[PDB]
Formats: sequence, structure tokens, C-alpha cells
Amino acid sequence: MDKRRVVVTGIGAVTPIGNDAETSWENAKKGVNGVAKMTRLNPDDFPVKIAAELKDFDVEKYLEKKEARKMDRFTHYAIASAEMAVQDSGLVIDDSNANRVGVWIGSGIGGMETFETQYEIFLNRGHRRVSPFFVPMMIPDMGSGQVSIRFGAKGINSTTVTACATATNSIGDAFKVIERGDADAMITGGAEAPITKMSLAGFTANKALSLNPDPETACRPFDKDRDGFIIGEGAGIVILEEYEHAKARGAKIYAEIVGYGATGDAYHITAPAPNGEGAARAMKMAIDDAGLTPDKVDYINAHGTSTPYNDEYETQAIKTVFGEHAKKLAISSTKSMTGHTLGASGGIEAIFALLTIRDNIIAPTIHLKNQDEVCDLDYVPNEAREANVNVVISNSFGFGGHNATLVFKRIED
Repeated sequence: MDKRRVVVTGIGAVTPIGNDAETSWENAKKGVNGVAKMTRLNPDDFPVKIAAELKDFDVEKYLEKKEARKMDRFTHYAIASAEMAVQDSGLVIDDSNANRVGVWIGSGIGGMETFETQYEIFLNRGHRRVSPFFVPMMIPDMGSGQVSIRFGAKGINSTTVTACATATNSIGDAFKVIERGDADAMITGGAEAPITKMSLAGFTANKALSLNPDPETACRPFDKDRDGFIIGEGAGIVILEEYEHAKARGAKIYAEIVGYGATGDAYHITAPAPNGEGAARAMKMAIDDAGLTPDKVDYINAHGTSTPYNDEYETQAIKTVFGEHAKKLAISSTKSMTGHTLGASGGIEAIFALLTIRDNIIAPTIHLKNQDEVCDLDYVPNEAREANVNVVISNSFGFGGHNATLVFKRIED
């Protein structure tokens, strides 16, 4: 097995700070806050009053009204992001190569809004009324299913569901498909539309969400006063592509994907393991996969949920893996701006990590005002920073004990 090299040739995203990847990243560098008073639901009806919503997203740029009604919102986001990514990549999928192009897009909770709506119909009007398209619309693999059909991609069509790590695992899994020679390109990432009444009820019952109603201070990763995550929505998709294939067609290359690590806490269903034990192993595995020593990493895009346990445990895991180098590298949580997008977070964040390499500029952790005595590394608080960044990692340490890290490196043939 001669491992193939794999590069990123296309990006696409819809996020609370932009309806395309470039606008999202331009806003990230500017420290734009995507958290605001909730509008998707009536904030009077919930203990949580804020959320990070897509602003003015227009699904009709992608789908006719008839088609869109047959898809949950999370699938709208997957479709729009995949479309922008495929277009961005310039990759042409036709009869000659369709078998070699696959799809690996995850969602953490899938079509929650559809289940709510359809269940209420069931209760009120009975079983006959339930839509023929209920099951497909709700299941988390409908992102992959619809994207495969839309672009004619006939290679592996799969979906990984790992909560917060959903998109990070999905991209790594797609990376491994190409690495072992089983595809030449993969449309991959994650998509989530979790701003629904049941989703909020659940995370609130679990005490996972900050109840701070001030959009200006609620989400503050690594801050001494952080008290829980802020829910967000969106999707991030990349086109992964075998290196020779990309070069042959003259593809633009964002970076090489070089490492994938994934481990389990085996600790608790919602609480992360003390000291970031599992997270540490995931990062170490990812850099080992890339054949890099820890000192090679320049930037970590942190899971950065803004929970008391996560941000501290993640800091501890970083110290564990990077030792003397932990204080030398730079870290940021862009969740400080996008909120926690759940399953889609790894996709959005991989894109930010990639564009950090392109622009040699690191997006800030915003709202970092009160230094935590335990979280004492360099979080690039408040303002963007110019830095020579050649190697980046992106962390997702999700509920369910799912740990995943990806490593990207500046392209050098």
C-alpha cells in the first residue's frame, strides 16, 4: 500500500457570520460576532434567548421551492455548501470519473425540525397525513444522499455521526478513502440545523447551554467566566482530492491534509474525561499520522466550546501533547464568533484552519477579557494576529466521548 497524498481543492460553507466561506472568513478575521438575540424560535418561550443563526440565507439560490420543501434545513445547508465547494474546486464530475468521486457528509442530529413537524401532524391528523418523505428528510445521511444525487457522485456515499466531532471524523474518514486509493475526490464535511424547540429543550435539560442572555459576553471560550456553549447552525464542506489528480488538472490547492486522529474517552456519555486524557491521544495520533513532531504545529483551532470542563481539559491535553511547545504555538476558538455549530463545526473550522494557512492570519478568540488561572496558553484573544502559519490542527472533542483531530499542512510538492 503506497499511501496517496491528499489535498484540499475546494471549500464551501454557510455560517452565522457569512453565507459563503470567504465572507465567513473575512468576518472571522475581523472578530465579527455571529451570536445575537434568537429569531428562529421565540426567545420568550425558552430559558435560552440567544443563538448563532445564519443571516439572510436564501435556499432558493440553490433549490426550487418545491425541492426545498422535501428537505430539512440541515440538508439545505449541506446542499448549498457542497454546491459552493464543488464550484470552487472546479472539479468536473462526469461519466468518466463519477465512480471515483464520493461523498462523506455528517450531521449530528439530522432533521430535528422535520421530526417535530411530522410528529405533530401524526398526533393531530393521524398516520395517513404523515409525509411520504418523512423518513428520508429526517435521517442524518440525507445530506450525503442528496449531495450524491445532485453532483452525480457514484463513489462511496456515507455519513459519520459523532456529535460535535461529526464533520471532523467525516473529513478524516474521507481522507482515508483517498489515501488508500478508493476514490480520487470526496465531497466531505458536516451540516447541522439544531436550533429547534426540542433541541433547545434537550441541551437545556442537560445544563449544557449558557443561560447568559448577553450576546456580547455569553460565548467566551477560555474565559474565567465561561458558563456553557451557545448553539449555532450551518455547514462546512471541503473537496478532498488525490494529489496527482489535482495537479494534472491544475486545481487550486488550499493545503494538504496530512493527519487524522480519533479516540474515545470511555468515560461518560456527556461529560468529557478528566484532564483531556482522550483528547490528548487524539491530537498525538493525528500528528503521528502526519509524521510530524509536536513542535511543527503552528496553530490549533480549538474545540473551544466555552464550557468550564472543555476549555480547561482541552488546555491540559494541549500541554500534555506539546510540552514546552504548548506556550509557543497559538490557539483560537472561532466558536467565540460562530457559536457551537455541533456536527457542522469541524467543517467550518477546517475551512478556517485552511484559510489561516493561506492568509497567514489567525482569527481571534473574541470575548476573552478575564484570564483564567488554569487556561493560561495563548488564545489570540480579541484581535486577529498576523503569523506565519504552515501547520494547523483542528480539534473536536464531542459529547459521547468522540475525540477527533485533523492536521493540515502548507502544500510543498
